[PDB]
Amino acid sequence: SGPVPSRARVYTDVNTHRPREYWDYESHVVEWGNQDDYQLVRKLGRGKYSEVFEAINITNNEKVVVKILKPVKKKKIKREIKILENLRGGPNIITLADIVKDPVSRTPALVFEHVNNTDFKQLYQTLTDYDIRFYMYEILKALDYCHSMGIMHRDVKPHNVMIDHEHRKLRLIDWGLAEFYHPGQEYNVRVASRYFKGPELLVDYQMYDYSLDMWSLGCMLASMIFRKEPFFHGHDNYDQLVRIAKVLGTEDLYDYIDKYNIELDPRFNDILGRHSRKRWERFVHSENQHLVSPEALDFLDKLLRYDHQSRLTAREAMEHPYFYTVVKDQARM
Ligand SMILES: Brc1cc2nn[nH]c2cc1Br
Ligand SMILES: Brc1cc2nn[nH]c2cc1Br
Ligand SMILES: [Cl-]
Repeated sequence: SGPVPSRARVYTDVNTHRPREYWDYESHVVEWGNQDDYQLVRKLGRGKYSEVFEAINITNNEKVVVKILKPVKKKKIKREIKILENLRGGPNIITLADIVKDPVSRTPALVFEHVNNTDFKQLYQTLTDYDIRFYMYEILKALDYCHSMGIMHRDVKPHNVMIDHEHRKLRLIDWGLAEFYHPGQEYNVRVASRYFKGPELLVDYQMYDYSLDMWSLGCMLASMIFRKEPFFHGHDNYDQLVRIAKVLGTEDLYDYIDKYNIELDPRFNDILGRHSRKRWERFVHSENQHLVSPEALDFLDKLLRYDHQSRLTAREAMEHPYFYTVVKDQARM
């Protein structure tokens, strides 16, 4: 008949057990601050869909980052605000410091803790084996945390991971696509950037969960250990699934379609073809062999699964052998 329902393996009912006000972001009332407490210093390079600035809080001379919320549904604005407030103080989550409106313009803006504008994309193709493990483990802290708090990020990519490499600090940013997980809810599949979209988004399976973020993490990991940016390099959303099909194989893809009774968009009929599941060794060469190990491949393999239920949870990922020396070293500090 229709698609078969799905529920998250972990943290399934955490928002149900909360008070209504925790997740019911439409009912949130914002005390809007005054943007004249802040003065914009300079525009930060964040691509074409960004109004992000370094600024100075003139009450205490403290550096901050300001994000002007581009015209968008008021629904989205309260959602990002409520998520950031709910996650405030969590491991490697960017800290929302203030919420303000321009007196004249009335345009809302978010004020964050200062970070340097050095994202993971700029660093992540030049890391040692150890540093890939270290920063992957730091990202997993943020993901396990937000998932445990009933929230999925939905836009996990190198550009949304801010790194202070000198201080070995990491912050997960841009919660503008993040959503509260509710069992049985059918979500918008037009989320994330093409190269990091999970198969669920690509085949239009709407009843997804936290596991979406773990596919994204998998693409990031593959990119780093194989030095291939992006790992799945599609021309468009349809070809994106074909790129994945050529690595993961068509057998697991079609079993996944059958398991959830997904109605596959007719454009896929000719382009998917028939492909074996490729061994990861295929991608290893002399310029990346130092980043690739049995532990890394075993870990990667357990992230990049068509079936969202089969993927490691963030906490399961953190327990993998790949991270043992990171866990050991962390206990010593
Ligand atoms: Br300060 C400040 C000045 C602005 N001009 N336009 N948007 C703005 C936001 C802030 Br915060
Ligand atoms: Br830099 C920076 C960029 C962001 N985009 N969305 N939230 C953000 C927070 C910081 Br801090
Ligand atoms: Cl949405």
